[PDB]
Amino acid sequence: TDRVSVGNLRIARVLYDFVNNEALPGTDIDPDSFWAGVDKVVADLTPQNQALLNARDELQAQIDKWHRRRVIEPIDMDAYRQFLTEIGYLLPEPDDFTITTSGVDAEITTTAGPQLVVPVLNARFALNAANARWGSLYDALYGTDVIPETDGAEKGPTYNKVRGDKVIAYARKFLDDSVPLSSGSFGDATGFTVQDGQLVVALPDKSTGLANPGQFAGYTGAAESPTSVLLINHGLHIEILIDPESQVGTTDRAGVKDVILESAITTIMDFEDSVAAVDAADKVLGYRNWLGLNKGDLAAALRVLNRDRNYTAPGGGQFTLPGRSLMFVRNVGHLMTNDAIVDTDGSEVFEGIMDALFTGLIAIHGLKASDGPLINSRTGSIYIVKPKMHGPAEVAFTCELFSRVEDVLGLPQNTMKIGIMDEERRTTVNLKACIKAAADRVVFINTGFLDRTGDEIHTSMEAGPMVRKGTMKSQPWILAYEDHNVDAGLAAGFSGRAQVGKGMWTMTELMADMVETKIAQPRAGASTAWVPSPTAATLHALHYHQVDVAAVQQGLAGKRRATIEQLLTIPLAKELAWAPDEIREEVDNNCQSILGYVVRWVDQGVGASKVPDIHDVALMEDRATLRISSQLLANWLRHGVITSADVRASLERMAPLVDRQNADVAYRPMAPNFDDSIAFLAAQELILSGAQQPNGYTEPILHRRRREFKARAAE
Ligand SMILES: O=C(O)/C(O)=C/C(=O)c1ccc2ccccc2c1
Ligand SMILES: [Mg+2]
Ligand SMILES: [Mg+2]
Repeated sequence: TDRVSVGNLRIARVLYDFVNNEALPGTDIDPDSFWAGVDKVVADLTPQNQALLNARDELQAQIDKWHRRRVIEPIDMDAYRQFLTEIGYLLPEPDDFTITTSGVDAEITTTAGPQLVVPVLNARFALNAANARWGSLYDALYGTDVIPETDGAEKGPTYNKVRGDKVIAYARKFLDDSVPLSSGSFGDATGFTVQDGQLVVALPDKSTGLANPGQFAGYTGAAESPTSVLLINHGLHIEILIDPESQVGTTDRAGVKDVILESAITTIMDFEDSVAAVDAADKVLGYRNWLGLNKGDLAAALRVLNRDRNYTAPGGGQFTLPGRSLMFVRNVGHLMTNDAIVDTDGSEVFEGIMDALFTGLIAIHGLKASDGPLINSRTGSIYIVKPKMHGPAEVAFTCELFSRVEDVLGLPQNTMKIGIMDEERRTTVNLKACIKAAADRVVFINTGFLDRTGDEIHTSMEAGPMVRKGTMKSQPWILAYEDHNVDAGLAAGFSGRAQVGKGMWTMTELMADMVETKIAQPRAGASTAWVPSPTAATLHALHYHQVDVAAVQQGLAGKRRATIEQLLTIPLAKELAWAPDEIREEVDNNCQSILGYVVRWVDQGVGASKVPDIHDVALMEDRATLRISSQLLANWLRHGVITSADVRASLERMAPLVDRQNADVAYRPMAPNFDDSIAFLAAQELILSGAQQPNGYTEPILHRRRREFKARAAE
């Protein structure tokens, strides 16, 4: 049946065909040697993979029981800390070291700027994401609420000159702030010229050059009347498009048509928490998109990947700039199996092992010429993000897996670099050892704060009721965790060598708020942080022109700003903390978020969705926010904050609101036949079984229920 026997493996035919016919040709890897490598790697590494997962359960069971046996008041932290040390949860911190990762591209070692995450299963989005290296500041300002729609500046079907003028003014001020003139303002410019390799800006009364002429990077067209002027600030490029004949430029005082920002410097093509992929068919769809990205020929009806950009040097020679975002791929973590391959006993193969083999194989195409130039890493690297690891031994195992894949693929050792997510507590409190375990492969650490919050709730599930979800962002543990991550990175030598990353902005319509708030991340020394869209990448790029991250990192060096005691501060709520109506709001809010995400997950296979919340804020939800919401409610049910009747009532009450919030044409209602809705029952199960899920992970239930929905839709 539908499977191909190779050693101990029974490969789903759709995957077998995909690899042989699409992924392997062009790599010089022998098909029989590849599949023999798969069989061998899977056989050799599956035992340690399973033992690691069992170690998680052993540790969690010990912590569960420890909390249940606590008599004394507030927790004795000294006792808690030595208990975590006794059981091997808290491990010794290694001696200071510097990472040795080599052959890494400048977009990662040096350039500070936005990092975009996109669901790899969506080809149109992945294409737009790869092309997001450059984006229009004007469109990002006009399209969003960064420019208020107040005083006659409202959007309409047709262009609004009042609004367009505010856009232009906003951009002119950005130029003044980023690439200052020697005297005067870009707002008063009437033209641009190059004279003796030097940019000259025409004002009404005089001319002027740059306060720092080094920021002039090039131009297009004739030096005497350029079609564009290219600036650089903090390593990020700014392009002023000069076109007096265009509509916008006809009204502009210097003919400027647009300001283009280097935006998404890197992009993470995601197989994990923003996608729903539960079998071989789903996995192949994403592998195929990843292949089209690396081969350079991905296309949708036609939209294609961009080629590099051509410029004239200030001195008159020619040069070129990367036109695409440098691509990472995020593999799944150590937990799940997938029946795309099963062994002779019918056991599913570990999906993380498969992702390393297949995404690594496909990535070879990005290292070589696309039928023009090489698509991705000019320095020879493959960039893999590995999520949800717990502790240094799990990092060491990921590195061993990459070493074995490199052997199968015939690649140099350490070709496969690792972006480490710091999004589980046992990685947080052992982060230095985790970095050291990958000292010759690591290209970033990143605080995956949403997963980290889920793991915070589950780990201390037995300790008592936790604070409400909105309170987590300001809890002591999470502030220490964010600072602890930057300290570890800089102390391991990340400045100039590897990104220090922070987390995702989820409120896709609140771009004014993002431009106001998200500047805190570069200000905290992060050389990158996550945005959900190309538009958001362009606006987040403003922050890197305001903040000199390299300076910030230099000033943070050698500091030790989080103690182990702060990292271990459990977000327990104080008693009597909430009125009944606050409890009710938190329950309704979490049930609505779960139902809104799960219904598109189970019914349509969408893993990241714009879901409005109880205050009608549009949130771009992924699986990690589902882990938080379900674990919180499970924690509140576990300690008697809420009853089973409250949960069921809230779910039933919020489900028709979700039914209505969708209406779209593919959508099917959950109300009123709740016991007939797989998606409703999945939502219920995520809550009522949440405390029994391993580390609170949602994939076991989501996968099972999505597969169930698939099986019913087929018959
Ligand atoms: O905080 C972590 O745990 C972390 O991993 C978060 C994400 O993965 C994430 C969150 C929101 C998204 C929205 C649109 C596309 C992708 C997304 C990815
Ligand atoms: Mg995560
Ligand atoms: Mg500066």
